[PDB]
Amino acid sequence: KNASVITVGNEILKGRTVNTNAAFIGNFLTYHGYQVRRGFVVMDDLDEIGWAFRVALEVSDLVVSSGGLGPTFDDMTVEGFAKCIGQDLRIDEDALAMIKKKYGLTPQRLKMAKIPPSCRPIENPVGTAPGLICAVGGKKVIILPGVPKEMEALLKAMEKDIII
Amino acid sequence: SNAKNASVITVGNEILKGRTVNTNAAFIGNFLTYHGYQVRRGFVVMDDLDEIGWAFRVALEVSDLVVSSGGLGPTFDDMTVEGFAKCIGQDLRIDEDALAMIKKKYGQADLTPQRLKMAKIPPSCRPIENPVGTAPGLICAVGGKKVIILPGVPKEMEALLKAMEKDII
Repeated sequence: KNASVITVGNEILKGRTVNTNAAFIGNFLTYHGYQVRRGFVVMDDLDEIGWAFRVALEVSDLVVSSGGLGPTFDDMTVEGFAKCIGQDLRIDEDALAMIKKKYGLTPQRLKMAKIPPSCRPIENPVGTAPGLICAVGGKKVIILPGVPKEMEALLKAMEKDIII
Repeated sequence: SNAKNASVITVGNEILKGRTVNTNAAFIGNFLTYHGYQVRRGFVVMDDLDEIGWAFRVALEVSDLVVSSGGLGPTFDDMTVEGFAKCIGQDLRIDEDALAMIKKKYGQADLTPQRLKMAKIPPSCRPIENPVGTAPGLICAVGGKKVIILPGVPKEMEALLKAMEKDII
């Protein structure tokens, strides 16, 4: 199988931060028997993100993204994904319950529970933003936070969804 | 409109596979940012003609300055120049200055095929001297857009990018 990796974040493009997430993702996917075909790095911009998901989906069976998931309005990954697949976001009650725990919540916080119907939320064992696994036809998309420790914990949590 | 937009391309299976981290893309991103560009998209692709061609074409669609590193070197696996030529519709021809540069570096009249091929360039490009390693860089013009094609060895990539800074201002 083929996989593609997406990195969402202006700080990566500007070289403020070395893209360690893409290396961890690529190595994890390669270890599991995937050909990692392409890497896309895009701005926090919902149309740029939508474009990357669309091309990634065309050339692979599995697409993994990191970045653009927090409570900030710079976090546009899920929206970009939803625009790509042509589905509205809905506040998910399961995600909402996850968020509530973490906090004991404003619009920017509530935003983190909004997902397309195509996605299942995966609880974040380290931070706040749930990961997403989505089905787009027979293909799979995994959407991860940008914080390395969260990304790593979540991707390992999702191994059985990855194993070929 | 794409005037202050730049894109970065990294070519190399080992980067995709996460065997090495992409430090070149960080250095290029920071260099371009430092000179007032907006770095719009980053592409990482395999050592593969069609994939390399894809990345350059998309990069050129969204930016007026495109900088690539990787896939320049004395091995058949180093395919970046050829991928670039194919994607702009040009043929490679031996550049005699480039060829002379190379023979001097190797102190040998008789290069292997993989070494000789480092002098093969499309007409839209000029070679840039690599004082550190053996593969020349290339600066190319595609209409009013510019394309800088660099070795993937960080010390060489950084040396050549710095030597090109007056083309970048």
